[PDB]
Amino acid sequence: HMRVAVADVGTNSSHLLIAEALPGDAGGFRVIDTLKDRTRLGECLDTRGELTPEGEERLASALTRFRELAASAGAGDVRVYATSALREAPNGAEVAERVRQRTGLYPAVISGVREGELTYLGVREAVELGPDNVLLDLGGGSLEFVRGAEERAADVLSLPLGAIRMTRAFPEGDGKNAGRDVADAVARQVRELLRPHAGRFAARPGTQFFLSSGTAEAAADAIAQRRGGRPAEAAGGVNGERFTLTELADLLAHVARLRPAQRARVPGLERRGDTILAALSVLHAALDALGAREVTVSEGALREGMLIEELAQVQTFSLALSTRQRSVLATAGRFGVNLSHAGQVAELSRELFDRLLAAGETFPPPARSLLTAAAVLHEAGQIVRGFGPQDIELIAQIARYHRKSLPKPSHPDYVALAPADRALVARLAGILRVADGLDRAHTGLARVDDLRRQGQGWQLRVSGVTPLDLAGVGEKGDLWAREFGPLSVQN
Ligand SMILES: [Mg+2]
Repeated sequence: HMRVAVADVGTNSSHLLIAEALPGDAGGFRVIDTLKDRTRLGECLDTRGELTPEGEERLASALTRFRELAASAGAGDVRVYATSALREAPNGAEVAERVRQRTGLYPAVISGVREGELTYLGVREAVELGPDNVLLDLGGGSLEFVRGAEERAADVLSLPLGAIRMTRAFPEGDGKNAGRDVADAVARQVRELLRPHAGRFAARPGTQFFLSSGTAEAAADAIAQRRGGRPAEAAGGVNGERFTLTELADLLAHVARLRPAQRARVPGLERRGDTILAALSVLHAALDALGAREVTVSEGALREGMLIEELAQVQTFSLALSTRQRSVLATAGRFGVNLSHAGQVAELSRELFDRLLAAGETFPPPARSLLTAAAVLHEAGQIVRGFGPQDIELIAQIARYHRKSLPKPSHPDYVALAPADRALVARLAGILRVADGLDRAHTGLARVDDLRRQGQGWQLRVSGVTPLDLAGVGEKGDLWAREFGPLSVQN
């Protein structure tokens, strides 16, 4: 069964999940392995918010450990999403490309809203959600608020209220009440930024509140040990633990009275003494402003959401395919290709093909089928079932197109298709290269919004793309330009 590796790069730490899909095409997975790396990019940002070469080194090291664990488990490629620290760094795009060059993995920045939607799915995989749920996810950089029902987020708000960010924003003095003063000021900042949107996430009869990520997990462990319990490692973690806003307030008042070095010795807060005071003030102030009385902590988060969405995309693509095209996908899988990438390239290829047809481009009847198959097979190294021998030669020549044919036209075994077929191969290859460029970062997120004639050329509007995707289209769209005319890409 399919083995998949997903990872997220946050502000305090990075996380990897390796899992195997469950039989029945039902969108489920079994966990194989998990890893956390204390990357702490938020402590590697200069005054303008740029990630330093030290943070780049810590990023590359995390992604190298991740890539080795995935390879060690047969997972193959690792999809990597990145949140607040890379998102906000003026040099974020340049840093992500440099890290790809050093590790092979590309940390693709996602929006706060998509971060929230995916985190909620991970929470859904770990704890019991009801008809009306509010999730708070506090990281080092940002705080997401998410409201939804039993299956997915309906509303997401992202605010710059992260724990690292707030610790650095409100430097602590050395007085007796210096801790309380930090806690009060952080809470005022929380209310100031949350007041205009709080109604969207406020408690109503029956609302359940949930918390994810490291601060909340540390708070749950520390609160349970204050109730008389053992360290969270017994009971298998803190997943599904509940605590009250009163227990949180009491933990916060205790932390506030201690100096930073004593905070590291509070049970359950041992690995978070430096940011924990501001982090607990954020959670208390935000929950209090929404009227929450009790929370449930979830160990599921962003990486579990990425896995669900990836399996969902793959299995939805596979389900709607014809029997013949499904056998191509199974063949490609046996060739060890990445099925998430192949499905996305084929869906993007169909989208571009269909718009060209709408704008009056002419194609022969089997063109869409040939393009789909070559899109699924494009990364099979072995090959450079419902298809006749001509169609399979066409597919192979589309999948491995080059301007200089590896075998010279005079070389024995050179395969010279008829002129109409030569023309078809290049046009469809030109589409396939543009689609491949749109999933260069392996995010599965790109979408075609519009494709229109622009003089003797074309204008393409896309969403869900990274800087790496946009550059891929520029580099690989030369063939499109030679066959369809100049192509400009937007958004
Ligand atoms: Mg590709």
